[PDB]
Amino acid sequence: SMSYTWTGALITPCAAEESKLPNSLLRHHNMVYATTSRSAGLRQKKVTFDRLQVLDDHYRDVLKEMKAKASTVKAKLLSVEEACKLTPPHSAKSKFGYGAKDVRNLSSKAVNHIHSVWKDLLEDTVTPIDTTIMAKNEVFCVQRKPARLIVFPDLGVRVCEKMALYDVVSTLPQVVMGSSYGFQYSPGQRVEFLVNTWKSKKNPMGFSYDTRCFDSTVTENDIRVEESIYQCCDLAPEARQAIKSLTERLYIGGPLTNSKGQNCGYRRCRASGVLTTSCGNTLTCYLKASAACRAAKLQDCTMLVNGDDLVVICESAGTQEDAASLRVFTEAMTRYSAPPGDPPQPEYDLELITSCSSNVSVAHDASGKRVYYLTRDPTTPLARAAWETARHTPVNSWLGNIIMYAPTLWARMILMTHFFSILLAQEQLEKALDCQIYGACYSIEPLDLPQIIERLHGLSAFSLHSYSPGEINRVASCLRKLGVPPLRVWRHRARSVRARLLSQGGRAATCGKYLFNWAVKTKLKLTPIPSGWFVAGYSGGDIYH
Amino acid sequence: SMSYTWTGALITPCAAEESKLPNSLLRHHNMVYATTSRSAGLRQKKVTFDRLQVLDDHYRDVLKEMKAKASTVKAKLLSVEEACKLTPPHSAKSKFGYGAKDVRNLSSKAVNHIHSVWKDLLEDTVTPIDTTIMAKNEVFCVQRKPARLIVFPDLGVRVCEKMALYDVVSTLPQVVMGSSYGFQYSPGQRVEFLVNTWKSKKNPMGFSYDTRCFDSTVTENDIRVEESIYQCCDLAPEARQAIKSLTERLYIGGPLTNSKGQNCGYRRCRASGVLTTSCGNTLTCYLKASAACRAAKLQDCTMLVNGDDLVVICESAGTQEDAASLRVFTEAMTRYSAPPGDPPQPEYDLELITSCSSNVSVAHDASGKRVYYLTRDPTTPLARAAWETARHTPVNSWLGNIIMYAPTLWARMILMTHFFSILLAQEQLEKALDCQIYGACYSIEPLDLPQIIERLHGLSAFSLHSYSPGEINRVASCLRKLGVPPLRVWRHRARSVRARLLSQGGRAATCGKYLFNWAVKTKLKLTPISGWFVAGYSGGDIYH
Amino acid sequence: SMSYTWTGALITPCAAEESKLPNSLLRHHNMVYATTSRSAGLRQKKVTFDRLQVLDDHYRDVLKEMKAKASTVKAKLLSVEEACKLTPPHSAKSKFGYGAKDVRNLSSKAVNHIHSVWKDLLEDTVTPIDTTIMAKNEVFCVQRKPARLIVFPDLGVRVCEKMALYDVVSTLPQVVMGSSYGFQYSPGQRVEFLVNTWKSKKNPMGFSYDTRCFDSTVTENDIRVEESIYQCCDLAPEARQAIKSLTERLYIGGPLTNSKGQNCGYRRCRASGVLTTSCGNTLTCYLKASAACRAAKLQDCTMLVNGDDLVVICESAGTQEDAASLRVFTEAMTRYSAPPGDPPQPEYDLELITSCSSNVSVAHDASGKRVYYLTRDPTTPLARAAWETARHTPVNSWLGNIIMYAPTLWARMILMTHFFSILLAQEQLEKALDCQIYGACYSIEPLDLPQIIERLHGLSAFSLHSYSPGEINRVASCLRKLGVPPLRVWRHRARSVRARLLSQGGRAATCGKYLFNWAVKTKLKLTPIPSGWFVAGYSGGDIYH
Ligand SMILES: N#C[C@@H](c1ccccc1)N1CCOCC1
Ligand SMILES: N#C[C@H](c1ccccc1)N1CCOCC1
Ligand SMILES: N#C[C@H](c1ccccc1)N1CCOCC1
Repeated sequence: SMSYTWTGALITPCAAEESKLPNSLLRHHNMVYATTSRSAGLRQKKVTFDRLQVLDDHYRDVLKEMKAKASTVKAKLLSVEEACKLTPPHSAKSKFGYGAKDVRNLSSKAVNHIHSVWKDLLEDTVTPIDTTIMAKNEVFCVQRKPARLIVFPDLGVRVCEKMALYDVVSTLPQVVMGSSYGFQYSPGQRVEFLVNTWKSKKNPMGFSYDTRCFDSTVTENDIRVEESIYQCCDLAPEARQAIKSLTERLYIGGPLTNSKGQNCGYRRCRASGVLTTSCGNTLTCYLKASAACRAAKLQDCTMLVNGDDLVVICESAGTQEDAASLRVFTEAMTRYSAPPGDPPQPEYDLELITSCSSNVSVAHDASGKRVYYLTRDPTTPLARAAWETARHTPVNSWLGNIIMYAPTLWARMILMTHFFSILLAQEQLEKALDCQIYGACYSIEPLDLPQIIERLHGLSAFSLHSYSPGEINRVASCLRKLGVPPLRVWRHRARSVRARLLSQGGRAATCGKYLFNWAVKTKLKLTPIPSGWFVAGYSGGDIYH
Repeated sequence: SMSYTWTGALITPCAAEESKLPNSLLRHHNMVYATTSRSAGLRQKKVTFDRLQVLDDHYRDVLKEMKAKASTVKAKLLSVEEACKLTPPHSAKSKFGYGAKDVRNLSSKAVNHIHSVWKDLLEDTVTPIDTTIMAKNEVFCVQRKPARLIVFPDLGVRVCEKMALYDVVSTLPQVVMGSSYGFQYSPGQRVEFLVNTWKSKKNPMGFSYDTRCFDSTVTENDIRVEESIYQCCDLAPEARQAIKSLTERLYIGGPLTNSKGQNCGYRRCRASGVLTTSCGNTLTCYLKASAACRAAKLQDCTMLVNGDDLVVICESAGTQEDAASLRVFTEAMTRYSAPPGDPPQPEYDLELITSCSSNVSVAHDASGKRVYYLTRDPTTPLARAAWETARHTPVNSWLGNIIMYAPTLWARMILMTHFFSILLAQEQLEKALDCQIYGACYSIEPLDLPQIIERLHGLSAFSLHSYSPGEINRVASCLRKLGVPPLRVWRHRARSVRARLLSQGGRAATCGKYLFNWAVKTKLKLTPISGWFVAGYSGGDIYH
Repeated sequence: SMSYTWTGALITPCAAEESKLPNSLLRHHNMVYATTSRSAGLRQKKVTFDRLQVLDDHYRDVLKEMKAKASTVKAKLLSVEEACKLTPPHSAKSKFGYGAKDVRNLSSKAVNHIHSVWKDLLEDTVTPIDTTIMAKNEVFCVQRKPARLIVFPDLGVRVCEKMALYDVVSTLPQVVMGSSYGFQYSPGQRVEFLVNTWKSKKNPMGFSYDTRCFDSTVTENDIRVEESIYQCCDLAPEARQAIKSLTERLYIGGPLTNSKGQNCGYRRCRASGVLTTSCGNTLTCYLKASAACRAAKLQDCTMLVNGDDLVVICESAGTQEDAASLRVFTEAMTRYSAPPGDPPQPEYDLELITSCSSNVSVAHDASGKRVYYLTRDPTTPLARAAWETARHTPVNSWLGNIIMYAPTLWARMILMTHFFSILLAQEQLEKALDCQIYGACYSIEPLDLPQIIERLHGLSAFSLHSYSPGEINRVASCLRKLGVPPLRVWRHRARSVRARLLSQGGRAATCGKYLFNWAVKTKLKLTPIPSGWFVAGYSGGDIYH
């Protein structure tokens, strides 16, 4: 069918939308933009087309294999009270007279409506269910991207999605996909996995495969196959009936409605803003790709999947032959409706493989031993931190990034230094902040950062010191490019923060001592001190813990 | 959405379409025409429109109750062997190099292609499945109907439809609509049920509701709802998959390709020529009508549904209040996408209510006792009868009409006397013949008719004798209109046929003795001597 | 025993080998390639391996039956003069100071040497006879093939083989194998056999069986048994004594000597370039398959064998039951050391069965009567055709293909038109040409094709006109893939050649009249224009008539 059809009504904004940035961090303010509903039209062009999908014997085998694992999963029905407790406090309110705050409180009004929505789900497996369609606001750096289209149903239905399916998507993918299921690895765990599966090959080749607007390429067929996988589980028969109802009334497709209530058209592909999107996209991506591997006769593949993001490490057969089999892979995926964005290429050096906008690099600890850590190009993190420090938002990428990339040269020198300067100047070190980790919202005290980092990365995160050349150049140019002070300047700033932190004692002094030992010259001795976080992807799924 | 979209390509025939008749039976040959593909555009016009559909609590309540019943129903997957055996010997061949004969014979080629269609049905629940669109050649009398459009898929698909849904459509409607499922009634049992439910009311009113081109009014929503009722059954897991997939790729709509292989357009409404049409149409009618009854506050409603055909008998609230309530019933049925053709009218006389082109009337048996029988206007039967005698057709509507209308003045005196005459004059009494009964093709030996008619109608079918005045006139009027000899001539022809038959002894002598006892003058004292009326299968490509 | 063992010395070329085309016929010149010695190593990997062979009662029953049939056969020794006459004029020279030209001229130096090779064969039944190993230069279209490994003995030995065994391989296979011996059929007779035996089954099923590099799977045992089948015949005493010597000293194996005189290794399987290779392979293949049929319990098997190529046609026992008996069949062939390449599949459509790279299809003649004929995918003949026009070969596969496939849509419109146009351009219509029919080399005058075709295929061949949808589409997509112009262009090109041919009168007129009556619109009433070619197979046996 067609991924989308449009009525003509605009995708409309909920309020203002600031396209630009109103400085101690970065001087080239004109390189940072937010996407807006103004670029919506362009996105609608890039994301709408017909979908011709040709399956083959490889697709069916993998699927059979996947169904066999899915059949050993038992999963439970979440109560109204449990599914309420999972809704964020600022989730988008219902059009039926209650908000997320009512839900969280178990108000008998919300709860009665949730009951009613579930009962209709049980009673009617046909009528499409309404979604809202909005354009995302994300900050990026110049050299432009159109806004991405978020699509999601009413809060009533989302609490119902939780009840039917939260336990399935928290549990199944890991079993179905084993070590290929990305969202079970902390950053350190993901480096240990990739590094070890690299050295396990006689002669390793790796590639990341970029799919071209993946949610568009997900066919309604893909989504029923995904349902049959869910249905293999040992389910309660009432969950079984809402999982059917949901996939046919919501996941497969539906109408699109803008913020002003007008009808914008119709979707017959993946909505980003529903509970099954991460799990669904992950499964679908691993299915097609496993098959593409088999089609291209690739040797001893190990895969790692996170939603629409795929990496494959395998046994090379030579540069000529690798490059050719990679094009055979690409056809396989195309035939499966997962065509290429940037066409994929063989890498023979782990460091240069990018997956989940991240890559492996090495550095050394206090004792000199080489340590491998996860990193990324810091442009977007810096840009967003700049945006975050200028315009107050209730979402904190900087903090997520400090947690996720704590060992990195840039997170420690720039991000840690910068914001600990702000919190200290504003007397708000104590105050909890909300950050995203695998699409899930957690409330986090910035003063706990030392424990958190020790726990996810070991003490070495506090003492890494001979970063690789290619990493050091990456960061330096990013800094020159953005107009952020060179690294010598942040060392001097960090010493200032470290000292101010130490004078406050306790948790505050432990941040200074640990997060900033890299800046002192004479190091102190850093000793041990004294998480269902890295288990499953929930991005798009309206989750809070 | 639009029931049909047309590309502009014509609807094409396979062959020569006779339209006019090329005299024993009727003399006014120019009154009888046969529909052809020349009339198709006029039909295309009538059957293509937008459907605005809107449901309410009544609809929804009735659906809940319907599902509850379906849930009590086990149904099983037919094997390829069982499904092959159900295929008519003369069913349109597959475009994949085999025919019904190959199917019927378990040709491993036919069987292996069926296995391949089944497997694709399982992997793929979205790609529309190709149908072929044809204009129907039906025969009529004047005062002019344009051809109906038959729409159907390839034989491979059809066998898969049987594997998946033959047990459901043969079993689900009766459980779900109890006394309303019309196809559980032989013609004698249909009459009994109408008469008793009429007599059981304190003060009865009735109406039949003519839906304007029902097939086109069936929305893609209606067809999915039907699919969801089926799924309430306890079904094998491979059946469940083949049903959804069949409904999404076939039932719900898909491309229309003519006989020359060109795209005519796209369908988003009921297909006339699939296994589920009768069942679907019946359920979908029962659902809309049951709720419409509630919307109109109809007291003590009893209903009879045969696909798109509907009859309601209920308690009267007074003349005035009935008409008003009928108009409410119509309003509802319109919201639900079943606007009327001829708007419904209240009737206080059962013998004036028409349903499945038929009506109850009354006659008296040997003893004097009054018996109720089903009749109709004989115009179309006599038309097709004459057409069947001039041009050899593989279908025999005369036999079916003798079977379904054995007790009628017109079938007894004309159809029996005419064709038993012809059969005699060609030494073909032994030869089995193919006739349709609730859409299914059965082979029947005409010499068996006495045992069959007794079983289906009773001994009294061989001695009904004081037909109502209205009935006698309709028959006689129609005789004058069509130019077919009056009933006194047929009486004479019958004594002659009866004699010849009596002289052959055997089964032939029993036909003589029983089928034409009406004609003798001095009667003989007549003494005594299946699984046919259980479910509907028009469109379904079915044989036993 | 290892099919081959290798010293390490390479397989080397005689002249320098083209691998690429230097366009009237096809634009996509980079899709056409020739195999060269560059790929000898890739082949070497594929064809060298160990043979576990195990036999059973079914194998023995069938061998017994075979020897009984062969015991009814007489066969005579060929004179030297007879044997010399069968030697093609461009057959590789002897390394004992004479050539094929000398052989054909009955020179006393050649004849004296042939007597001495014979005298030594009679006396010595053990000393392995020298062979020469070479890489074959065959043309193909992409979608890569390593070259095949042609291996052959000295010309002296070859003339001796013809003396001993020519009469035997020309006559024995037929008697032994009966209706199964494939090389006894014209292409039209093969078509009639496949068709009639298909229609002779109540409920038919067929399969072809591809054997993983058959020459390599032939064990020394097989080649000895094969020998013992020959010894059943009534044979002159010296025929017997030479047949044993040849089978122990040359057929069983022996050393491999490259074109430079070095030792490449040693062979313990079938040699492609000896006289008994067609007859042996056909027997061995027939013997194993006949037994496997019985192992699998196939009902009413009708078998057709051409060397390593096998098709079986039998009564279907149902689909699951059919699928299973092939697996049983495959297991048996494997025990017997003839494992599969592509595993066999059941087929219920005669036109979808390929055998000898060919399938049956249907057209209609002058009268509209339906008529059966033999065809193939034209990709490979089109490719070899391109090549034979761009570069001068002494082997004209285009002429082979016109004779073999006169009735075909693609042969008539493209091969006929195209080559008759070139012969016309170059004033060479009168000039005899060498072509290979069943591996025997014939010199054929191209103006004789209208008689040759009438005899071999009937007048229907000159007027077939409603080729099946499947056959039309295969020919169409091949034109596109290969870049050859569409059939409308060949119609017009054919009318031109047809006119020019009619103007010359004589036999040139007759070709234009008949061969091209398809391009004319108003046709001529074609009427009758006023062989020992399809008896046995000699592919590999150095044979000329
Ligand atoms: N940073 C970050 C996370 C991530 C964040 C949000 C959604 C999905 C992933 N990222 C690193 C670990 O592997 C996955 C990619
Ligand atoms: N009542 C009833 C049946 C019937 C038969 C077939 C389809 C629907 C109804 N009856 C009317 C028309 O044909 C024969 C007599
Ligand atoms: N059947 C047959 C022959 C054949 C010829 C030569 C060797 C084996 C088989 N066929 C395919 C290849 O050449 C011409 C047509």
